[PDB]
Amino acid sequence: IKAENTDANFYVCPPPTGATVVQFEQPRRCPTRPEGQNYTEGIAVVFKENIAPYKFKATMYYKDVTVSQVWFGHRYSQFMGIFEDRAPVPFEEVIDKINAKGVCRSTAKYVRNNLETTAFHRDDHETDMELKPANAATRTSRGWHTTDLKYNPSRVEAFHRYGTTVNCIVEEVDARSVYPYDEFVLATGDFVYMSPFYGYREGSHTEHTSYAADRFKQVDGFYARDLTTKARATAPTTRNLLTTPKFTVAWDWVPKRPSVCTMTKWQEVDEMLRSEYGGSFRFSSDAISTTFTTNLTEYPLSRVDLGDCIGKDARDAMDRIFARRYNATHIKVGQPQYYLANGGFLIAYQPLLSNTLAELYVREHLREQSRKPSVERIKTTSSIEFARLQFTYNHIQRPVNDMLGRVAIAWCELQNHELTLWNEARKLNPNAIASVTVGRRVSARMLGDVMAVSTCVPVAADNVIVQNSMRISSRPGACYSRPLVSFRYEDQGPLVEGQLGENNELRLTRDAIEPCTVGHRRYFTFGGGYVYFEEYAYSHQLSRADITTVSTFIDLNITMLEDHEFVPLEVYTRHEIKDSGLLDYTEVQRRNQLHDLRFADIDTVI
Amino acid sequence: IKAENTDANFYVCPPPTGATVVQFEQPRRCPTRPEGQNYTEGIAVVFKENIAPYKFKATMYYKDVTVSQVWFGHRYSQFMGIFEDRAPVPFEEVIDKINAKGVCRSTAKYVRNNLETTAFHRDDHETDMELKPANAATRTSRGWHTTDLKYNPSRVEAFHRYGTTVNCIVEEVDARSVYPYDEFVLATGDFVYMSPFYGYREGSHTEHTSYAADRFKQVDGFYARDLTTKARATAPTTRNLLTTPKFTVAWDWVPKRPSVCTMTKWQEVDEMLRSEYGGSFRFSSDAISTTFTTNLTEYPLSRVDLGDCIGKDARDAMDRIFARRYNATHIKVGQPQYYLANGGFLIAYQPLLSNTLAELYVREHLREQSRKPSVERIKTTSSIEFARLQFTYNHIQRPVNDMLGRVAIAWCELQNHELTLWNEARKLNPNAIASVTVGRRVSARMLGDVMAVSTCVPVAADNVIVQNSMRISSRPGACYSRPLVSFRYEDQGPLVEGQLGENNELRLTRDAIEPCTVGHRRYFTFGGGYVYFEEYAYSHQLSRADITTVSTFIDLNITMLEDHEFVPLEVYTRHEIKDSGLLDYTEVQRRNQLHDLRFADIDTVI
Amino acid sequence: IKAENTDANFYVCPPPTGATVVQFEQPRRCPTRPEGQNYTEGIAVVFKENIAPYKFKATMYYKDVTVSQVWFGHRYSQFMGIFEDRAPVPFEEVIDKINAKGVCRSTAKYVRNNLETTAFHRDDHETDMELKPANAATRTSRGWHTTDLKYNPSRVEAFHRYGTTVNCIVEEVDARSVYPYDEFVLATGDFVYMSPFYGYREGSHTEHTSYAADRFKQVDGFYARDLTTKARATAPTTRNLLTTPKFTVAWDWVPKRPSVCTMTKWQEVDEMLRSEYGGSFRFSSDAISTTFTTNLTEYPLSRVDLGDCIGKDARDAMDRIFARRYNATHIKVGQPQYYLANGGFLIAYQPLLSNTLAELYVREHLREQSRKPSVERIKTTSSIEFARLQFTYNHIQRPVNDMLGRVAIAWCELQNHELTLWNEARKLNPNAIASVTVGRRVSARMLGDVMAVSTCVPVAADNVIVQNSMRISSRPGACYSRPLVSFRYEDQGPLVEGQLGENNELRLTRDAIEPCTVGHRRYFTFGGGYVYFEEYAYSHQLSRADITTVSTFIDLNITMLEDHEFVPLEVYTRHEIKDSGLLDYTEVQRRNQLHDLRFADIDTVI
Repeated sequence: IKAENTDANFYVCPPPTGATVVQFEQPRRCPTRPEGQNYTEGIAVVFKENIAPYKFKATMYYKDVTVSQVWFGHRYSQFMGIFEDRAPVPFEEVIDKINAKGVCRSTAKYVRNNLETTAFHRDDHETDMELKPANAATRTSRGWHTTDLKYNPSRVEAFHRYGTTVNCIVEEVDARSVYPYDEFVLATGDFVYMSPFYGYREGSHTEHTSYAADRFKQVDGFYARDLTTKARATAPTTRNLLTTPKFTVAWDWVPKRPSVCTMTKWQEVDEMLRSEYGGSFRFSSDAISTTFTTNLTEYPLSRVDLGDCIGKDARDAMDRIFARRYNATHIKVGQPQYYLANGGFLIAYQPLLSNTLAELYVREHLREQSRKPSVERIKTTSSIEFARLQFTYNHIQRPVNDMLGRVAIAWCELQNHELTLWNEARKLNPNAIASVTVGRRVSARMLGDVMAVSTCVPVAADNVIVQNSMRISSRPGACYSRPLVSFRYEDQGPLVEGQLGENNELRLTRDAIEPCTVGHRRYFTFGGGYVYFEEYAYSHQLSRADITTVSTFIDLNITMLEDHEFVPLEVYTRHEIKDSGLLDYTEVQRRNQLHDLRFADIDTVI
Repeated sequence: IKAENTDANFYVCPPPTGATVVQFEQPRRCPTRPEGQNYTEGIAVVFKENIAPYKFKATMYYKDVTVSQVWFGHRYSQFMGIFEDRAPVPFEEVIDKINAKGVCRSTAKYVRNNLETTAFHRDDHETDMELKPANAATRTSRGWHTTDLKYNPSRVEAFHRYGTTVNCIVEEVDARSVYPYDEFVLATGDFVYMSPFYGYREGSHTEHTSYAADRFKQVDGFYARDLTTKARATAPTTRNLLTTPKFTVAWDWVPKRPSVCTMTKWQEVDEMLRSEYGGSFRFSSDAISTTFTTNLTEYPLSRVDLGDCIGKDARDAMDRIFARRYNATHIKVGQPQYYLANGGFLIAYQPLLSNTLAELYVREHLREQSRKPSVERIKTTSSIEFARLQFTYNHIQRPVNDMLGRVAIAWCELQNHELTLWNEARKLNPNAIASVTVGRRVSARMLGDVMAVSTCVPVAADNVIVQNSMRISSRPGACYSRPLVSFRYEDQGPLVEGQLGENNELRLTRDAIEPCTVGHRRYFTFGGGYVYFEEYAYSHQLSRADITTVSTFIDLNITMLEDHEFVPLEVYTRHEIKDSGLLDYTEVQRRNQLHDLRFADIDTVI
Repeated sequence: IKAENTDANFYVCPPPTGATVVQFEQPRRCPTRPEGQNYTEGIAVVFKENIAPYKFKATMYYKDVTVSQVWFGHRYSQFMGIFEDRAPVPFEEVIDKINAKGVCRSTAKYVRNNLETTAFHRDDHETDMELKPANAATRTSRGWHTTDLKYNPSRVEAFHRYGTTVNCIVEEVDARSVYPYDEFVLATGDFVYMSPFYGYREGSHTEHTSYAADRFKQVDGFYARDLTTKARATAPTTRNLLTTPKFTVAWDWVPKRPSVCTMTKWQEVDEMLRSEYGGSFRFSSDAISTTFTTNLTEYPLSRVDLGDCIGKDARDAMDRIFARRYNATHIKVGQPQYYLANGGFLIAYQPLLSNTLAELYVREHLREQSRKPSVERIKTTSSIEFARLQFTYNHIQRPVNDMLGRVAIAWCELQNHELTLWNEARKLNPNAIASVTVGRRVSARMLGDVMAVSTCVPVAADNVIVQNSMRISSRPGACYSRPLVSFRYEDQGPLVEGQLGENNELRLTRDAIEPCTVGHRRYFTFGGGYVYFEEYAYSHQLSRADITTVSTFIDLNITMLEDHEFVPLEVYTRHEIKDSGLLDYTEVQRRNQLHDLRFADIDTVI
């Protein structure tokens, strides 16, 4: 049956090719300590430029060619070679054989390091073949292939003999560049360092390049050939064809598309505390818990594009801050004040003062704006409690800023604590880590010390269909890891086989097994509920709020009996050990690493 | 052995064996974005639907058979069969051979392939065998076995030759029905699907039936032979005997045991705002962090039972909340309101009102009570401050509600972080995670994405005895991993063999070996103290205050111990590398997995 | 390239051994909310005895010997032995061959099998050898060794054939006796008793000995020859020598080194509450997260040594606390009062009063110092209101105490929330755990249920070089997984081979290979930024001033590159699944076991 638990739409999890420019920054030293660094409270809005990730679509053009140095001995066959290589599809195969025809020859005539080389299909000659959707062309902006074969050259022994195979790959994919637009990403796992807007039109070819004009072939008037149709489409596209050393990329060309007003605010933070310390303005935000330790001077509208737009932005920002929380809570201090953290972090900072000691407006005004870049006839200031309450201001400055430092280092340790927590979190499930941190459905994975970022093909909780056959026995009795599922993009989507992943993840896996431990009784997150299989067969579903339908309740003292039946045996059934027998998943690992210790010992005399 | 510091009793790792499958709420969806919804605050009290597990005792009965279809070669032999099957011990063997005799024949007689096959013991015929303790326990009325090994027939080659072995299995258990009492969980590992009050008397035919009338023999007034004494130690018991298709249950029969207050006060949350939104109200709890999107109308005391006791419980809860935090803090706003969060959460909610512009009593409750389910002259109202204060009501409500929304966003993101955290936390240690989230000392394990529960027995240390020398001698060089213990369920119980798990855990199995790591010096929590084994030999315990728990005059950061060369295997040996040195469990896995790379099973010509 | 992202200093990975000095404690059950009470608000000041552990230098002396009992049969050669030992260099060879010469014979004369055996070099007679400094000439005090030499006995088959080799080792290192000074711990991973102040003079003889005076060799005016140069150094020094059973220690000797003032303020805790409960005072701090159950009376200046300095320090702590928060926040009542949180935690207290009923000072100081260790005249308290308010004070006591208890329980969870997780945090990150609790240091590890520490590492944090060789060919073509790095202890130190673990860490190992994931593009945490290799070829660094992290402005929610076919691909190419994903990372770890889970036997004729 198709999925019914509509309380949570599924996640497609194909391995992503991240960038990644978003990673957990290394935690920070904890901030400054005792008194006056003229700790100054105020609302800052911190900005950077817009990175303008121009999006479009392109298509990849190459031909993977493989040769098998089969080793024909006496009666035996060593594959002394099965070598495969991507080889850039020529402009001509695109224009005619693909764009006009939609096919690719069973021979590939390709470049390889200044040497033109040909490859054929099965010790025989050329044949155009249709680009059926590639192997693993699903789950992505599709690709198209021709076969899934390997050929063995006709048998002649006592010599390394080579059998050939040629296949085409022409693939519609999505594409992302960014300002400063001298680069772009490729939706197969590739990147090219050339300016995205480089077509010969409008002078956008005068824009950056990092390559020569011997592989860029701009067909304006091109006809976008839908590779799901292998047939042309709507009014002519300007497809640029960059014949890379491995493929060709054809893409809609567009003008340079600059970005103004590019300055885009990181954050508004009212809890913006100034520490004039270490020859530096130390801006502490407890909203994001960062001390930008920047230069003293200010940052002008001149070092940015249209500083007036950001002036509007920040004025409205600070208004939203104050009016909502501080109608009668603080007093505006001076102007917003602009500070550059290297890497272009802009701080616009309207200092604020607490209503403590309300007698010091015009005066603490001056004293703390001091940092932007006998016989007598009484002549005291019109209320010497101006000066008196200034001395009291300095007094208060002492404990107030001391408290600020203390609570700020509290914030420091809190955030530095959780930083590594989230490191281990993305170690666990970076898909979920994204589905929270950006909050959206996503395909992710951990690339060592960096992550892989993407978004997956949509599947709601009605397109997937669990299988009930839950084992492979060619390897005698190997039950699959997580529910085998036939699913589809839409009702017209391709019903394709994979395994469920944890929390509605849809991995294409259809070999993901592990031994069939008797005693299998497993829930699995199924849409907005759970599937449940008993001993590798489907028992039943259960909605999330339908299993006891409460959260943190109960006692909860449930008992059980001891070492039990369900008996594959010689003594004291073993298949529950094959269900992690205490063990202690972690100790499961800690014991199975004791098995390497035996891979010898058929090879010794004493 | 009892330690110098033992206040932590010892919870000796009995993993669940079968039931149960307790479910766990998914991370609640994190909230929305901008303002107005009425957001009307006050106390909520959620009732749960009285669900309760009935508890009583039962006992299980089945003979298993093992057969050896040996094929004998010339002097060699293949086991063309070692087959083990289970057979419910029928009514009569319980009544006589068990209740009257406590003994079990050496033949097991059971249907198989639709044919009743008999099995003997040792190719020799029926013989009643003592129920010998299949284990040693103190909690769920443990059971008894009869044999350990299987038999092989004489040598007759070139034809499948068969030798037989029969075993009996009789084991008492605790039994846990659950409201609404139609099926019940067991202790051995099976689940039975009959009503608990089901039987033959007091209209128990109306009780949930899902089994035929040929296996259930309600032999009541029928003595239960205490087989921990192998003797009837009871009044003649109300036993019901279901010869289930795989086993036999004999259990106390009880009248129908329902209870009367259908809703049970499950939660209280003073942070209860009505977010008037989405064709609905959303009861938003910033104490247990929910937003139930319930209809505007309320669940009546009519469509659930006892609409008075529940209401009184809620009234008392609300009075408690008020008196505990609001003797003069908020305003009694309207009546409480009694909504069904789908699946059966009862939400009784007495609204509140802060003293923010406290000059709107008679009206504003009135106002929000909107949401439970020619010649001329001057005539002003009695105090148009009514209308002025209502204008202000709306206008301050707006940003107030926004602030509530945002603090709730913080609420949700935090809770959803923590959920995923606990996921891997229980995958590391479900014992600790569960046992503390519940308070009970229990043993849990992974059923895919949920937990299985079994309560551990807090024992004293002296029952448990870590031996001094630990190592496996299969091949020289493997000193056991976790502290081998001779322990006792009772004070004078059987000292049985297991291994100490982490921190009063006792992994019952003993196969966990490790490098006899030359320089191995490891503590393990022993009560409130720590046991020491230097190179897998016991020195001493140390209290946690002697191993120097958290300090401040240290950290200040004086240096500590460090390590240098030793004299196996030039510069120092591998014995310590394999002691999970560093390692770094993550590093442990990432390296040790490379043993596929450390695997070469191929020796051919190329 | 040398380490240039040194916005984070780099740290080599040493082998840690710990106690630990700031040790993980276990979460605890937390007691009563409402009952036995009159919580005592006010400061406490916990003292803990500063032992002031002695830190100084020493030197280890031994000769590691090896004898190979090769097994020479027909023509083949098994090793019926490679026997490897440390023989303590005699105090004499230190005196002259090492301190006067710096040399030491190729032979060690030491007991084995209760037989004073000899060990020579290469089946020929004795010769002196030079102690060339090892890698242990750094990372502690200096150290000296010889090259990795081994000899195989002459060829005489059909008899156990024996060949010898002996290598000398002198290793000065850093040493830590800890007060109460009956002992001292070593830099090699060794402990010994017999307090190091065992010199004959100053009366230090009474200072603890655990070992007979047979091997205490006090040579005053005994310099330590610079063994990096075999030249006199360390102007003649009071060196005491213990020819331990494995080595000899030579260490500077000092007077007793007392530790007054021992008892030292652990912390000053503002929020402190006394629940006079369970026949005890329970001191609760939601200010430093503790719940001790301490003694009721006051630990006098007498029951511990020198308790006056403590009193001064506590006066200081208390006045600082008041001034920092309580100029007008609470009411002082009562003295400081001592309390023994057993295990050696002192608790001075200065009780407070909330400003609730600010009129009852004179009364309340009495009422709660009650718990330290007709013609009528209206005769009331000075104002009967005092007797009036004393009433509600009681009726204030419990509910307040209730809240006091109540909130604490919340705190309880929070505290009890995270303890074990920190333990699991190290399971990934002794790096992070140490760089937080230690602060900048690294290298902890898990010895059973205890932590292990090493804080000495001197690093040329500028000289760290990721190798541009990214493979091993032993397993033909195995790309190394973690960044191989040439580094050095000092700016001119030897660039030595190791592997760049995460975050400024250089493990001494280089074996971590992997199958070359085509398309490899990997950062690894490299100090002030990351290192990047592109398909196992150095791409570039990136400092952390330019690469994003989770924030608001332009999303930063988009998809990135997707994976597709590459050219190792028939189906499921190994090289790329290497990148920790198919999956379901945890299932990655699981299938990592699947390999033993399908094969250990090759053949058997059924």
